[PDB]
Amino acid sequence: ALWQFNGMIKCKIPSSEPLLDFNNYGCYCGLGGSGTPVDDLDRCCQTHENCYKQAKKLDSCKVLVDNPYTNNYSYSCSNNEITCSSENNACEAFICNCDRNAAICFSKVPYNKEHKNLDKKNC
Amino acid sequence: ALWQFNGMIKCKIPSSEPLLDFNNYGCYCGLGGSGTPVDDLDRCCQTHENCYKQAKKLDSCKVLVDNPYTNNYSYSCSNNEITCSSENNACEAFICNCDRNAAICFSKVPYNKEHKNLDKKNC
Ligand SMILES: [Ca+2]
Ligand SMILES: [Ca+2]
Repeated sequence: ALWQFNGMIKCKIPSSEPLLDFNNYGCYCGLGGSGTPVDDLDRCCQTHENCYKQAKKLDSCKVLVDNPYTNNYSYSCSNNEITCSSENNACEAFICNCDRNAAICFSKVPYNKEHKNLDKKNC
Repeated sequence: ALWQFNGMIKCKIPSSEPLLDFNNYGCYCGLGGSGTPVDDLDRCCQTHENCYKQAKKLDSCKVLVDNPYTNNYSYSCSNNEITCSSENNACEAFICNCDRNAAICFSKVPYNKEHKNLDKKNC
């Protein structure tokens, strides 16, 4: 769920408020997204979306009435490391990995303030 | 919460249904408890209770209206290992450790069927 994702990002980037810093960044970070990613951080978001798009094409995921961001799952943050729990059933397990990969991607790429809130006439 | 505890025990003892196998075992496993533990597994439960009793004596724990078994926290089970997440605030962090220690204790002691449901006239 959105909330586990926010914590995963803070697990990796302890100094940020992910809901503020990465929201509406580029053509992909935040709600919706189109066009060509503007940078690599924007590319982490595009991949993240494709991963959620894939989750949706799984017979295991077509049971929960809730969205990937409403689909809670369990993980832990320990020594700045993310671990998706084995108690997660198939679908939750797929979403957890999608969020874990994105959180890690965010922490490995440059963040360009000059792309914050981005004029969506560039996407 | 009770539910995270059940999973922690299954994380360590993959073959059991903790709510069935360890419920009402001895003088301490299950609801309430008094007397002298009947065996070591019963002693894991007594310790577990004392840990919850300690949790209650913490200024951090006197905010949540819910019980230690209603007090959800987050952890993950990975390769039969339990990790209490750093996203847990102080109180949840204390309960998580109490449950983790008990789950591990259960998995290291003998289980005597001859103590299942135990006549509470022996406690
Ligand atoms: Ca998006
Ligand atoms: Ca008890």
